[PDB]
Amino acid sequence: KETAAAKFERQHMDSSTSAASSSNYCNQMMKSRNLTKDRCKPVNTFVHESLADVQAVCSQKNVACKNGQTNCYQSYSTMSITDCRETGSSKYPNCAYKTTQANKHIIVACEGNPYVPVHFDASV
Ligand SMILES: Nc1ncnc2c1ncn2[C@@H]1O[C@H](COP(=O)(O)OP(=O)(O)O[C@H]2C[C@H](n3ccc(=O)[nH]c3=O)O[C@@H]2CO)[C@@H](O)[C@H]1O
Repeated sequence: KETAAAKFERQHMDSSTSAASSSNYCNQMMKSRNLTKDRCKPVNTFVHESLADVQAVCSQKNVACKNGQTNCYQSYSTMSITDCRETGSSKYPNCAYKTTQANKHIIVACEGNPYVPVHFDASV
């Protein structure tokens, strides 16, 4: 089916905007991208920069992955991001999220050939 690269774009990419859309961006975005279908995805990050800018991060600052792997990279520049965190009040299937806009360095895990992002590890 959909490649790991493809999944990363659907789960974390959103160039169409510049900042945290609205207070209900995560509620909408999380639902639109299919991350609340089988269970309220607890935490998810959408990045607002060109696909090219994000792909570029795979050749930037090599840093250790949270899982101990060495295939993670941190962006030299900060990027516009929107963090989506599940509210406690949240209730499957009515997954609810808090929306937080920030400008930070992202850390992603890359794999394959081409060497592209397949996992969002962290923002710092
Ligand atoms: N070093 C590495 N560590 C982990 N996985 C690695 C890897 N290198 C490659 N892979 C591969 O990527 C696939 C997709 O990764 P995930 O299933 O974690 O999907 P998300 O990033 O959407 O889901 C993750 C990231 C997201 N998250 C976490 C923190 C945050 O700031 N933002 C955010 O979006 O929350 C979820 C849990 O933390 C894996 O199956 C694996 O094969």
